[PDB]
Amino acid sequence: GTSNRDWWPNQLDLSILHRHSSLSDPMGKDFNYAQAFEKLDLAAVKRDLHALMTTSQDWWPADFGHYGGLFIRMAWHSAGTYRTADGRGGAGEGQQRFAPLNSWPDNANLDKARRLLWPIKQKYGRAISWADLLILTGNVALESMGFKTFGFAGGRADTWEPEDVYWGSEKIWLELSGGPNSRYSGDRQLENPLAAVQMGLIYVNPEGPDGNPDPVAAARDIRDTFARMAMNDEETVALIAGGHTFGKTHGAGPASNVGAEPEAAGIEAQGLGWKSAYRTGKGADAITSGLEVTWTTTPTQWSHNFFENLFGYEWELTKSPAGAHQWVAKGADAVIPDAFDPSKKHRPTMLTTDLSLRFDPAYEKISRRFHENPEQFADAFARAWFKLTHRDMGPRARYLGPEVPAEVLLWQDPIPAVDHPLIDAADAAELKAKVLASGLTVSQLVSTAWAAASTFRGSDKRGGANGARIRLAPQKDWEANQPEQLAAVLETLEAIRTAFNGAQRGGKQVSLADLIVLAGCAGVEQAAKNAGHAVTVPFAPGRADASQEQTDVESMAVLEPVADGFRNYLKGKYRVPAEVLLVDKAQLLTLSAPEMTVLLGGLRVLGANVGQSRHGVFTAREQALTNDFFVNLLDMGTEWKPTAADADVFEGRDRATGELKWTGTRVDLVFGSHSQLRALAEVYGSADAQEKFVRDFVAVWNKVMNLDRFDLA
Amino acid sequence: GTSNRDWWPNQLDLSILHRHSSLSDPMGKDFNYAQAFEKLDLAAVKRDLHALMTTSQDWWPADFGHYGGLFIRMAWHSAGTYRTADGRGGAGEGQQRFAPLNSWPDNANLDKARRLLWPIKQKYGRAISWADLLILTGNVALESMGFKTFGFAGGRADTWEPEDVYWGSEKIWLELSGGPNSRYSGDRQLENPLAAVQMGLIYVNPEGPDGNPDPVAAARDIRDTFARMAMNDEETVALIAGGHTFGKTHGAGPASNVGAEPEAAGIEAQGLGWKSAYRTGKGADAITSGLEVTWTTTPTQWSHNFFENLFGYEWELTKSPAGAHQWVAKGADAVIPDAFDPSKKHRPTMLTTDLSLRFDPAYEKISRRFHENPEQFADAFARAWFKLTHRDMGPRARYLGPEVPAEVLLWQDPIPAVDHPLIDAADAAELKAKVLASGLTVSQLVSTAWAAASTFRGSDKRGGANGARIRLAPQKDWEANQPEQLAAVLETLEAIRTAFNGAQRGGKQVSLADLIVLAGCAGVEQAAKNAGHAVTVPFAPGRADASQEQTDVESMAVLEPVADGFRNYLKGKYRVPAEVLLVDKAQLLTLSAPEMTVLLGGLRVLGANVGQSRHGVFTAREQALTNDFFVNLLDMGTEWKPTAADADVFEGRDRATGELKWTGTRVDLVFGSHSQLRALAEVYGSADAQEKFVRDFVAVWNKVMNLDRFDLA
Ligand code: HEM
Ligand code: HEM
Ligand SMILES: [Cl-]
Ligand SMILES: [Cl-]
Ligand code: NA
Ligand code: NA
Repeated sequence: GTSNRDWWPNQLDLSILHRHSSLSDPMGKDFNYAQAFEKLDLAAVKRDLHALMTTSQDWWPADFGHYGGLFIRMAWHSAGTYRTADGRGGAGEGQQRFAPLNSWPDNANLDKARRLLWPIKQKYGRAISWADLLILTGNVALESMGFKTFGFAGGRADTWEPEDVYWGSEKIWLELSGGPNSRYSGDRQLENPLAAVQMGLIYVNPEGPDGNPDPVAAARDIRDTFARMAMNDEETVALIAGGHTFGKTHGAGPASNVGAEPEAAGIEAQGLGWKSAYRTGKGADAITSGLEVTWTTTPTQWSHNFFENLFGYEWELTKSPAGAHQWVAKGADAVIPDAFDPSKKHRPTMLTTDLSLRFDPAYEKISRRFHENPEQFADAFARAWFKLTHRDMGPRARYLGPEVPAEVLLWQDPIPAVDHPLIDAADAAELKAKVLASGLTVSQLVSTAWAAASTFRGSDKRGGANGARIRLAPQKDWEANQPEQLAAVLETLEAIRTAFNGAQRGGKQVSLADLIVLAGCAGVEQAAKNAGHAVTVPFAPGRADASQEQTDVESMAVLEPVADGFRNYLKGKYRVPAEVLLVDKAQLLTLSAPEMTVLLGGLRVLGANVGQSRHGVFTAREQALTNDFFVNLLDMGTEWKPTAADADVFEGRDRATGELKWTGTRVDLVFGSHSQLRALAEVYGSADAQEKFVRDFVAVWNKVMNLDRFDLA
Repeated sequence: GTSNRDWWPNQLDLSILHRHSSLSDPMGKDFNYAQAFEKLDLAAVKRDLHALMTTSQDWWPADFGHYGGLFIRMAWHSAGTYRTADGRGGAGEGQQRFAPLNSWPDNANLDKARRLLWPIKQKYGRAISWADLLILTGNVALESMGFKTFGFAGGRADTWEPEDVYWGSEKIWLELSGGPNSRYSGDRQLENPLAAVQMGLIYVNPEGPDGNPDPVAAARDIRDTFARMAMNDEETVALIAGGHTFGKTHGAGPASNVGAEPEAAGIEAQGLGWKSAYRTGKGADAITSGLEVTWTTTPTQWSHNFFENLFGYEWELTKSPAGAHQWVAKGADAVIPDAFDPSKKHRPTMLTTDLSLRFDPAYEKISRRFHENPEQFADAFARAWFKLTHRDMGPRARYLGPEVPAEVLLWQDPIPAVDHPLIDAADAAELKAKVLASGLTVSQLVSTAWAAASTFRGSDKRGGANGARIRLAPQKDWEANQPEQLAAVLETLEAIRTAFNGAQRGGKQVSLADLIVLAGCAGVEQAAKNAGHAVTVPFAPGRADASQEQTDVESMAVLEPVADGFRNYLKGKYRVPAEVLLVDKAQLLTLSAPEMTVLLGGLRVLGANVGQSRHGVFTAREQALTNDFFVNLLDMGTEWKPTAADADVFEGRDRATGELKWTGTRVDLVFGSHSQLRALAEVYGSADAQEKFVRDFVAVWNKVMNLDRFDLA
């Protein structure tokens, strides 16, 4: 069946803006997962998970009689798709159970792990999500094996279809670099937003870069990919050594024995894959990665044996039974237990990437410190495991249940508690009147609140207006935020705040975070008045101001917009057409196609463009809230052509006279070109639509202002 | 960006079940198009359209100063995608303005036609849909040129994204037959459900079959394609001759002058396409099909000059300026006017397909009759034009506005008016108790109501339980409906009806259509009671009973189910896997993936399978409404394998003992295989789900029972 995607493979794709439809969701529209979880007997779940650890099934027998290692890998893989570039991937939506991740080569036999959890999932139902269960099971496996976790939060709601994530352009699983769709260029530079070295891997190749077993060069890939998953050197070494304190790899025979991944298998496989023709196909005969390594002398118990072995032997390159590169300890005794036969023992072995922890000079110092001070190792691993598995959960207000750690961590972008009465409706009206009497314009008010609130992304629930981080490094210096203009707006708002607060009794005060948003609202109200309409913009107080010391400047840098079509901003020239980047931004903001359309049209006419560009400002009453953008964009009296200087800028000329009327970018004109977007523009550009446009704009504005308000949720 | 579709190109596609999401729709969730349309000043819209017909724009100058011909073609193309096999295509959703239809080669330059209508669309806004406007504009063009139309109904609500229709497998626009993706096999047999001879055409090739200019062979393709669009010989001749009474074709220069279709054009083209480098690129220089034919001496006025010319001359094969085959009248005077230069005149010309009307012997008799009696021609054309443009609108209750024809047509599957008081809630309870006391079983009641209601398709809004046509030819004899069993159920229900009706006062009575549905509701209530649950199934009376004389048996044939996964029924062996045919059926019934899942699971355990098959009946309490289907399907203690006799049947055996537990088809087992469907099955298979399962089943049952109840809209 030939599709639109076949005929027009480069056309913009809007279906990413309608994932999460209530059509695909089997739960009612009223279903609230937080409420269901808050009633779960989490202790009873943990008991059942503890019992499962040593209840082996014959269809996938447990190594050493304990599934703990398999479950820790399962949980680590669930979390470990996360990229800081866009916040996509991670454990927070339980995407491992959907395509493509359910069938990535690095997730081989994790299908079996998930199937082992079905009885517990079934027993507790909607009160524990898959997303939550995968992480909890990891935690319980650590606890069962003697490792004390830092804590656990529930609240990851299940999703019901695959997310549309760009995982790379390769058309071959695991393709080595330098191919026609290479994710690498120059001096081994991995393309943004990717955070893995080959298609279908979590981070790096365990044999070494493109299969070359050099631990020093592997270290480099490790450092790069883990950084792109938010982990520094200390966290990286704690995580790899911590994880590889447990379990084993599986490579008992050649990989050609292993069949179709889950999405390719026959219907009788009932959702599982990688069925193996090698001997029994499972347990002692299991093939997963092709490597055959067991790290420690007690694979089912926490120990300090990983670094004892790593440092205590010299290592020799060898091949697994499947042909994969790995390392064996020179002249060692057979001290490592077999997973199934008590009469067999094996020599200590390591992956190339394990040897990275010793042969990379910066890692070596941390590894040695961990070897000498195992308590520091244990604490760092517990902290990093918590971060890894919670990284995409958003503000602390979303964390549920009785095991949430009390300690506030820098990486959580923490927001101070509010400890004073909030402003009421009379106070809000007063503050808005002061904002308007100060001289701040519609365009300054709208631009500043947009800048503050539009850093939110729904992928990892970072960003937004709460915190007033727009006043701090690095947001106050971002080019998209117009630093000089921003400084002047914030100075006026700070004076308004200080005066209001000094005049109060009873300890009432307004935060700068709330005042930025409230001022934006006054600007939209003023804009509506300029167009002759009476409009009230909703506003919810309660934001607090975070400090500079609560704001990790390096972690904040990935939220910088390099493309924001809502302000007609592009920081440089890119591979990706500007309209593709607009739809990507709309997705992160959680907007539908109609919301994206109304929002952009209104922002153009309010003066939200960076640098006061005229591009797309298709109105003769700028700073008035009208549907002019749509009426003028759709006017057939105007003809459009790319400019000589720049093919991404267009001139719109009167068709009869030739006179220049407007200019726009690709972000502006795609609303007059794409057939679905132009259908949306037509609604808002019709003669009966002025009121609908205002209403719908105010709604989406308010939506964006509240994206991070999980304290109200 | 590599996608799931790239990695697993043959995996089932569920996204067809979630078009029409409220995410993509810009109108509020409360927007009711019928209400908006009913207040439109339709007379004022027709006046504006009338003025438009002679107001030429320089970007697309009007032939002969009159846009009427172009707008007729536009409206005919809007309707003429319709196929009777599935009811897909047609004008009823305004899909011509979306991909792919907006960019089909046969819709070349209809983008200009739609753009000419934007000012009127903009003026009237949401009170007239694009879908309605396209057809109305065709009508007004006919009227302005002296043709009396049969009427017009509004009510086609706009859609906001492309429908996913199978239009064929070719990867090249207009590919000639016999390629690697040939839509032809055998003795020129066109594959179901297609209704055109080449990808991107409306019906046939105007040069002749695969471009061979033989009018006799072309007649064959015409007859075949038109029949697949529900038009017999009489209607076909009326339509082609009627349309070709007006306007002209466009082929002033070689086709290689013409650029990118709209979906491939640059952004500056603002949604138009086919920009031409030939001379001015428009008007006198226009190129559309590459043919250059003007059929009549008054291309802007209704006449009987098409048949005068067809029969009054002999015809010679010739080539247009673009190289296309066409026909010119041997030795005729230049009597046909030029579209732009009053000083030029041309000879009469014809398409190969026009000559079909004369050289096919069956067409010739009709064409002669129409030539001799042009009043008969006019009436036939008006009736056919009404049918063509309304064929997918569904029951007469959906027809809006003041120009709806009063004559009831057999093709409308008409339903008699109700002229008596309806049963009330107490009556419905009494009738249900009588149905259950008669001895009819849960399985008979469910099966019979399913058979009656499930003929509905949302594509053209034909079918459903209204009318009680299940008791008539041909439905009563369809294999899926189990004719002997059906006859026995109907006999009992008719006696119940006769006794209830005879006992009433005051004219109150119950139709057999309503009693079939009500009995099915009693069966579902009894099934819930058998499982230990008291529920009431909603029921809305008001259906009526149509007669055999009001039922066109040949037109009803395309509604026969040859694949009904909901009854585990496949009438023969097909190309298409049975699970693909299930999702196709779900789409026609307007179900989401969750609705499809619940509905199938419930029907299995209620005994709805054809022939009392055990396949998928995964319960030991058949006729009780439980979630047993899902609990047993998902039980990992069972292992499944295809049988030796049949690869499409599977045995489910105890994993430990090998004992046979169940059998099922691909339709049953897909719910345990497909990653998104298994996630849905898990919800309904969980321990907390029995009440959700019953509630959701009752709701989808009721939805299916009411699919054709546009009387209650
Ligand atoms: C550079 C990073 C890493 C690489 C290249 C890597 C590679 C692998 C490979 C190839 C396996 C064998 C899969 C199999 O054949 O069954 C595996 C197993 C495992 N990894 Fe990692 N790993 C990495 C980091 C991690 C981290 C961060 C954790 C957890 C905190 C982790 C925990 C595990 C565990 C528990 C297993 C054993 C599974 C079992 O017993 O079935 N690894 N690792
Ligand atoms: C065998 C069936 C049909 C064939 C092959 C066919 C073919 C065509 C072709 C090739 C053109 C020229 C497109 C261009 O270059 O501008 C055209 C024009 C036209 N056709 Fe048809 N036609 C068919 C049936 C119909 C029917 C059923 C109607 C309406 C009842 C219709 C009405 C028209 C009109 C009005 C035009 C003139 C367009 C203008 O003036 O711009 N045709 N036809
Ligand atoms: Cl994601
Ligand atoms: Cl359709
Ligand atoms: Na994420
Ligand atoms: Na249709």
